[PDB]
Formats: sequence, structure tokens, C-alpha cells
Amino acid sequence: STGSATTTPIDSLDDAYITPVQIGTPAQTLNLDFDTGSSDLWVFSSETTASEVDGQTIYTPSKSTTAKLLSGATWSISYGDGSSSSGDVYTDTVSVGGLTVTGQAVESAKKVSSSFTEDSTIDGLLGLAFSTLNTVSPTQQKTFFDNAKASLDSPVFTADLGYHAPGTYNFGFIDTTAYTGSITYTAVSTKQGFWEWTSTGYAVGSGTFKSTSIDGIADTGTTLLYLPATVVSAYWAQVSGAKSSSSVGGYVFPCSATLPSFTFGVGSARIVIPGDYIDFGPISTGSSSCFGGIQSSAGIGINIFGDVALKAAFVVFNGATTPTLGFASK
Ligand code: NA
Repeated sequence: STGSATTTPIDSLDDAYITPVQIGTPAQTLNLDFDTGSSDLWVFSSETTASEVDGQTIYTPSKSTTAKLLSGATWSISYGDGSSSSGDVYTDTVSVGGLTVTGQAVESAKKVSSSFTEDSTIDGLLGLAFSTLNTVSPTQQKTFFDNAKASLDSPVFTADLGYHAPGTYNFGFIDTTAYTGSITYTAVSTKQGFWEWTSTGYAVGSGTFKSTSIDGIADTGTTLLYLPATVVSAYWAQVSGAKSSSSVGGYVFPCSATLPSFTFGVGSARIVIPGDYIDFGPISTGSSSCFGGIQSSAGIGINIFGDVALKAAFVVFNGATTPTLGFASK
């Protein structure tokens, strides 16, 4: 089997991407944030505290003839941005882009933090990191990908995120029409439960490539590119008037600037992030200070290849017995 679903930016900045997901019988379609940096499929629901719901579509398990309470199971998750959610668990039928899993753990939120409530466009998350990170207790649950894997034509999914445009998540196949050149594969460590890999270096604009190992994770659920402070300083030093602002919480730059590209290495291959991808617009409405898309990972304890980086590439998440990542230009 295979599945193919379109993923759509939630706003004009590509802050996140939503993908429609069918849950239950008859189907309830929710727009979920597919997150390769976490391993829980959780939704706004009929159980979510009413004051914490503001515009989201909810899953109502009582209206699904295939929903079953997973008795005694709870979940609770905290993300890198400080947000959180928790609740109880149902199993139900979940379909993505025509690919169906029966008996998927659907984590029903009883509580969500303010950042979730405030984002009316995201109805929940669908985690695509390794199932070792799933938070369900006392019986850890599998991701949608891990439950689908054995049925797929190939044990893979691909992320093809758009820049200010829709893109695609595919499950079970490589679309050889969706990228240019060849795919370069690179080793993955699953020791922290992430799609963790080592970039071979970077370049700023038309500058020389610096060969250096940068361990980090491929995380579709993180907006920005978070890299070591040395790398990030080297990038923003090429933008007149850019500075790190403790008040704003990262590098800002004049909105009048033209940003340089950023290149990262994948083995001997190179992915180029156009400068435009690195512009996250005014820090507040009407400001001439703009927020940068490349930020320091210092204090986060890991480098994160978030959407700024991933949307410059066609990315293969290879879930074979020995997982690997692939990157192609597009
Ligand atoms: Na922000």
C-alpha cells in the first residue's frame, strides 16, 4: 500500500504545515501537524476543556463506530517550544492520503497549553519520530508510520514541504518526479528517538564550504533551523545590521535586507536554502525589524533541521531495519 497527502502552510510565513487526516467511522477529517520530531498522534477532541478550544475541529470518539477506549492509558507531552498537552487514548481507524491503519492510538486531549488553543488551524499532531518517544502510559503506543510500515510497498515516507506553497507527504514510495538529481542517503542514530543525523558542513551565501560535523535532527514540527552559535554568527555576520536580540529572543535583521543563502552538507552533496526562506518577517506587526530563520541551538541541547532547512529538499525518512535519511534538491 501507499498513501499521498498534500500538506499546506498554516499562514504566510510557513510557521507550520497541516495535512488532512481521516479518523474514525464515518470519517472525521482533522488537519494535523505532521511532526518528525515527536511520536504521539493527538487531537483536539470532545474531551478537550471547552475554554481551551478556539476554532479547532475536534475528534468525537462517541460518533465513531470503530473507536474504542484504550482502558487506563494516558498521555502527556511537552515540546521544545514550552507547549504541552495531555489526555486519554482511543484506538480507531486512521487514514492519511488513502493509506489506512486500523487500531491506531488516537490520543484525545483533555488539556492543551495556550499556544495550541491560540492556533485555530492545527487540530492536533501526528508524530513521525521513533515510537520509543511515544508518551502513552502504561503501554507505549506505535506511530502511524510504525503501524503502517509492514503494509507499505517500501518502509519509507517522504516530506516535500513547500516554500509559501503546498507540498506533499508520501508513504510507501519515492516519487522520482518530485526531486532533481539524485538522493543522498546518510546515517541515522535512533538513540534519542529522533531522525538524528550528521551534516558534513555549511556555507554562507557564495562563501567557501566549511567541512564540519553538525549532529542534528530532521524535524518537520519545528519551524526554524537551529544550529551551533558559531555557525549562526557566521551567517548573520553577512547581513548588515543583523544582531542577536535577547529582548526578541534571537537574531533579527533589517527588513530592508536581502538575505544570503545557506548551504548544508549531506555527505558530499549540498542543499541550498535560498535567502528568502530565512525571512520570517516583522517581529511585530509593522516593525522594520525582521526575525531570522536561522537561530542558535545553544541552550536547546540539540541542533534542529526544521522546516527552513527541510523545505529546501525532498527528504526521505527510510524506516528500514537500519533507518537512514535521504536528501535531494528539488
Ligand atoms: Na516567533
